[PDB]
Amino acid sequence: KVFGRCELAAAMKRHGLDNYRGYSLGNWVCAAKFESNFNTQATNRNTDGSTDYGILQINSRWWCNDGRTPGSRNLCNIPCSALLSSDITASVNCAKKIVSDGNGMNAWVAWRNRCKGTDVQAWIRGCRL
Repeated sequence: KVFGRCELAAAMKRHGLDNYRGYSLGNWVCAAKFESNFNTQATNRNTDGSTDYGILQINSRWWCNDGRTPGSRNLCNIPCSALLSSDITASVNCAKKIVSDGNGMNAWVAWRNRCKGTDVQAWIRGCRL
């Protein structure tokens, strides 16, 4: 599924992302936008052979198994293809651990590059949250 901006905001709010680790809803929704343009089935391959899955583009070297990324941990106990679901629950819960890792939202490069230091709050305007 391709989410709307406020649809995803709301479905991220209800999953405990809003203000999680100090990061307002705006951020998360900004990141997804640039990570996957809100597309839940979005995949991208990396140069190191790993593959980013999901609305939040969770990388398989650490967080999920897709069984062709050799020497990878699976720190979210899930098949990577569970990150393509129209039910972002798995993506949420695994992001929540990624964002506790300690580098913060800096993990998602798109966010660090394109959302960090901006009016992230604009990404939740007009949305009945």
